[PDB]
Amino acid sequence: STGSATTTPIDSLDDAYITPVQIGTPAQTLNLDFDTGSSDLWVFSSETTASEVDGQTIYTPSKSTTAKLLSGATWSISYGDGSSSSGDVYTDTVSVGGLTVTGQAVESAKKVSSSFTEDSTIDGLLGLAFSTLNTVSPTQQKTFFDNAKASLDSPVFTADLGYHAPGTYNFGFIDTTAYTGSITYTAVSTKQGFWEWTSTGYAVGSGTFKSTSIDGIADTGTTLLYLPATVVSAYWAQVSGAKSSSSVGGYVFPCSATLPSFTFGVGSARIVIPGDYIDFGPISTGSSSCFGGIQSSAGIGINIFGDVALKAAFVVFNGATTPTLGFASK
Ligand SMILES: N=C(N)c1ccc(C(F)(F)F)cc1
Repeated sequence: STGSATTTPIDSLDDAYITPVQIGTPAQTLNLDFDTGSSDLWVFSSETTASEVDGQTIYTPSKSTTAKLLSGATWSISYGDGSSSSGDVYTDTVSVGGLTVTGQAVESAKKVSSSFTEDSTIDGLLGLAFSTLNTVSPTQQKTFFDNAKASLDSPVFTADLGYHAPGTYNFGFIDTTAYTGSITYTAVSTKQGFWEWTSTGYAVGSGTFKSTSIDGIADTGTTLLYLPATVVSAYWAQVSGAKSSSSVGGYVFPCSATLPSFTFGVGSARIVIPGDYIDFGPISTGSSSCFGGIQSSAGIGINIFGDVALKAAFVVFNGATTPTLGFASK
């Protein structure tokens, strides 16, 4: 089997991407944030505290003839930004782009933090990291990909995120028309539960490539590119007037600037992030200070190849017995 679904930016900045997901019988379609940095499929629901729902589409298990309470199971998760959610668990039928999994754990939110409430465009998360990160207790649950894998034509999914435009998530096949050149594969460590790999270096603009190992995760659920402070300083030093602002929370730059590209290495291959992908717009409405798309990972504890990097590539998440990651230009 295979599946193919379009993913759509939630706003004009590509702050996140949503993909429609069918849950239950008859189907309930929710727009979920596919997150290769976590491993829970959770949804706004008829169980979510009413005052914490503001425009989201909710899953109502009682309206689904295939929903079953997973008795005794609960979940609770925290994300990079301090946001969180928690609740109880149902199993139900879940389909993504024509690919169906029966018996999928659907984590129903009883509680969500304010940042979720405040974002009406995201109805929940669909985690695509390794199932060892799943938070369900006392019986950990498998991700949608994990459950689907044995039915797939090939045990892979691909992320093809757009810059200010829709893109695609495919399951079970590699669309050889969606990229240019060849795919370069690179080793993955699953020891922290992430799609963790080592970039071979970077370049800023038209500058020379610096060969240096940069360990980090391929994370569709993180907006920005978070790299070591040395690398980030070298990038922003090429932008007149750019500065790290402790009050804003990172590097800012004049909105009048033309940003340089940023290149990262994948083995002997190179992925070029155009400068415009690194512009996250005014820090506040009407400001002439703009927020940068490359930020320091110092204090996070890990480097994160988030959407700013991934959207410059066609990315293969290869879930074979020894997982690997592939990157191609497009
Ligand atoms: N995409 C995610 N859900 C995510 C959240 C937190 C981190 C960490 F805190 F570890 F950096 C990394 C990834």
